[PDB]
Amino acid sequence: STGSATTTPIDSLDDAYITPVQIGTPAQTLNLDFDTGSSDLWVFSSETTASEVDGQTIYTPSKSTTAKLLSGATWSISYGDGSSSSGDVYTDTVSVGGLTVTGQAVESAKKVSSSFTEDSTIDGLLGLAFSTLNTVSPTQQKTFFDNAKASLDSPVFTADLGYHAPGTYNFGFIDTTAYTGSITYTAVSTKQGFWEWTSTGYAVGSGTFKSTSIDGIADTGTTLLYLPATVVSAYWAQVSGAKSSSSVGGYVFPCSATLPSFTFGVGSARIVIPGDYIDFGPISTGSSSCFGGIQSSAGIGINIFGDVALKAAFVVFNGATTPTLGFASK
Repeated sequence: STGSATTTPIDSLDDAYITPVQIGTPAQTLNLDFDTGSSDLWVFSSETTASEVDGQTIYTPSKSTTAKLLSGATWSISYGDGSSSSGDVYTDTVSVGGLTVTGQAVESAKKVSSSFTEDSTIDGLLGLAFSTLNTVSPTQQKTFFDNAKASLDSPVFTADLGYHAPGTYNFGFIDTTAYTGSITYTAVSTKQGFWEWTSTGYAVGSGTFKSTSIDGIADTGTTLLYLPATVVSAYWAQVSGAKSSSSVGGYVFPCSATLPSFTFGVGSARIVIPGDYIDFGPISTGSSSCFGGIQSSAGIGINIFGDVALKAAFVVFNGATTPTLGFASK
């Protein structure tokens, strides 16, 4: 089997991407944030604290003839940005882009933090990291990909995020029309539960390539590119007036600037992030100070190849017995 779904930015900055997902019978369609940096599929629901729902579409298990309470199971998660959610668990039928999993753990939110409530466009998350990170207790549950893997034509999914535009998540096949040149594959460590790999280095604009190992995760659920402070300093030094602001919470730059591109290495291959991708606009409405899309990972504990990086490429998440990652230009 295969599946193919379109993923759409939630706003003009590509702050996140939502993908429609069919849950239950009859289908309830929710727009979920496909997150290769976590491993829970959780949704706003009929069980969510009423004061914590503000415009999201909710999953109502009682209206699904295929929903079954997973007795005794609970979940609770906190993300790197400080947001959180928790609740109980059902199993139900979940389809993505024509690909169907029966008995998928659907985690129903009883509580969500303000950042989720405040984002009306995201109805939940669909985790695509390794199932070892799934928070369901006392019986850990598998991701959608993990459940579908054996039935897929090929045990892979791919991420093709758009810049200021829709893109695609495919399951079970590699669309050879969706990228240019060849896909370069690189090793993955699953030891932290992430799609963790090592970039071979970087360049700033038309500058020379610096060969250096940068360990990080391919994370569709993070907006920006988080890299070591040395790398990030070298980038923003090429932007007149750019500075790191503790009050804002990272590098800002004059909105009048033209940003240089940023290249990262995948083995011997190179992915170029155009400068435009690194502009996340005024820090506040009407400001001439703009927020940078490349930020320091110091204090995060890990480097994150977030959407800023990933949207510049066609990315293969290969879930073979020995997982790997593939990157192509597009």
